[PDB]
Amino acid sequence: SGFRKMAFPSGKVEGCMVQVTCGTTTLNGLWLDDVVYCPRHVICTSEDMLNPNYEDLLIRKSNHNFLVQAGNVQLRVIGHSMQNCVLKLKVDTANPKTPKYKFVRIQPGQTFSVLACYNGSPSGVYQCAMRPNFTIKGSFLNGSCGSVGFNIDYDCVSFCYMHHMELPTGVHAGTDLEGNFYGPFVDRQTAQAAGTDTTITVNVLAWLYAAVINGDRWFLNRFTTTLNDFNLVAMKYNYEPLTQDHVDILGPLSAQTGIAVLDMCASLKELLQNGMNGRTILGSALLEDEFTPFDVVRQCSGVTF
Amino acid sequence: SGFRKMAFPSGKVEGCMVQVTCGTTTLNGLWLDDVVYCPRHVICTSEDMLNPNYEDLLIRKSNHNFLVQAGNVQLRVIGHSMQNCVLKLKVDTANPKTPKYKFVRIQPGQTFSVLACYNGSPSGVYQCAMRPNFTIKGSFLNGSCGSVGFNIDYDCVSFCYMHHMELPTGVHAGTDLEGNFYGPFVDRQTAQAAGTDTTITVNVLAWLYAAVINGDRWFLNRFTTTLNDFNLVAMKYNYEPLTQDHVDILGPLSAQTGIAVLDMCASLKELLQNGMNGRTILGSALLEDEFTPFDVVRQC
Ligand SMILES: O=C(Nc1cncc2ccc(F)cc12)[C@@H]1CCOc2ccc(Cl)cc21
Repeated sequence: SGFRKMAFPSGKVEGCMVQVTCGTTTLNGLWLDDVVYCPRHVICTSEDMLNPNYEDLLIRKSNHNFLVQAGNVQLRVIGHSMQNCVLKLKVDTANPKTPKYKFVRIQPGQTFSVLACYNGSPSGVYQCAMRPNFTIKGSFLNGSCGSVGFNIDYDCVSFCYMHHMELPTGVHAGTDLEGNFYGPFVDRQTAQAAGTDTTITVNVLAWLYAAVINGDRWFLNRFTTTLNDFNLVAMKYNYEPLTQDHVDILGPLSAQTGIAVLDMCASLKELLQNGMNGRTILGSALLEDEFTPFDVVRQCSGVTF
Repeated sequence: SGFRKMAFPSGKVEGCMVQVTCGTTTLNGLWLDDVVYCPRHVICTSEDMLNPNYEDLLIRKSNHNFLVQAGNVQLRVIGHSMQNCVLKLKVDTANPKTPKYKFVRIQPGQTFSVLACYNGSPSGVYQCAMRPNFTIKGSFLNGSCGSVGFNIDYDCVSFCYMHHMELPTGVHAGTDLEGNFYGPFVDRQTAQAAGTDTTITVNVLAWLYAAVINGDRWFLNRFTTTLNDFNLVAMKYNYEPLTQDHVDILGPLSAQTGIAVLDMCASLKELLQNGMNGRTILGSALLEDEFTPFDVVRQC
């Protein structure tokens, strides 16, 4: 029993964290095989971050300008190239700790673990979700850039995020491992604002199934609804639309608990229009939306890595 | 900026997780140097559930009765001894991945990361607090016994917990790495009940300072309180008494934010009286008590 926000074991990723220093800037890099990936803004100065020409700044750099440090060992940079907002530094040594990995771009609502690093050293691991507005509500201080988000499928690490910046509201923005930003963000010091966020509906429903699996049933009602009636209520409360794909994905949880997806939707619909009434679900007074249907199944089944 | 429940990176601990099988029972072990630590209840049969005599059951065991598996490699057990509720299995191979480590017994309110394992394989990592009633509100299924709680402060892993059992309310009980249980619990299937839990007051206050550091000030007030008056109010909301030690520990956060501890205590009194009023503090509609003053400073 019990339900916790649980991250993937970070060991396979810790063996890849390195420190990348370019001039006065020091951030983290991801060392996979003979390549070190890091945010391209590591080559920026104070004037350069205001309006940057990264092709021009990178052309002025040489391999010895990048100081890469894996533990207490300096790696020699033998090449540098840029892929979108990520800098790739070819090194002379392949990382012996390179796990089986893939680079995957995730969709809003999907969750992943973040290994927060400072100076190439892992300091914390937390779980989070790609918000519908493409930000992550992370926990990052100065020096955390280059920290990565990942999932684990069997023995394979899927890298899905690299930290680039913090927005004025304290939320975070970054890219996939190909340097493509999540959201309408650019890697420059300029006025940027995250759009109004919405609740990840399929995730709230999965967390309601997790609560039922853990013995919390007070919110269940005799009612069911249509996907049409439910999405009208969802739009009204700044909740993401629930598609037939989401209903299908929630199928195994619906079968395991005996509560049809549209029946759980009628519970959510009532919870939105009426509230908790001083009650809690899984020790929370708010509806949790950072557990996907797969996270719930994985935690309430005991899948290992 | 931002505030999250954050666990320590679990890599140093993953390299120590092994599977321990004794007869039909399979749980997890912690392999440090040439010793594998695991709950002593791994030697229990269906008959040894209510009243096991562990000294008697262990004496009937031989080294070849314990099957230890590190990855896909079976380790050879060359000795077995018991220290309180933990079984120690001497193996013929020192773990090459053994980190710098210590065994530390923690106090209620203290937080730690849990590496949840099944069959010697790490499946998840989460942050926990030792509740005032000496239980942990974990997330554990059958087979998770032997999963450990730890802190990784500067290079060294401090092991503070080993999972042993789940109580009837779904809360969890375990021991330090010397086999001494946290709480009035025994490793028997006998009727055991966790005492009524209370909120870790010093931790709520630390989390309120984290909220102020992150720009949340709506809950602050112009009031201060005496420590005794705060405690008389707090105890009525099932909160732990705040001692002078707690007030002293909150000192650096008080200095950093310019809000005196007893002034933050008056804001906490008001929050217990009024509730949130639809508002949230650090994205939470409840007062969070699983961040210690040391966690808040570390994260901020
Ligand atoms: O606590 C136990 N099991 C489990 C532990 N942690 C989560 C569990 C979750 C589910 C589950 F089925 C078993 C779980 C076992 C078996 C029940 O009785 C006792 C009594 C004393 C001792 Cl030391 C251990 C146990």
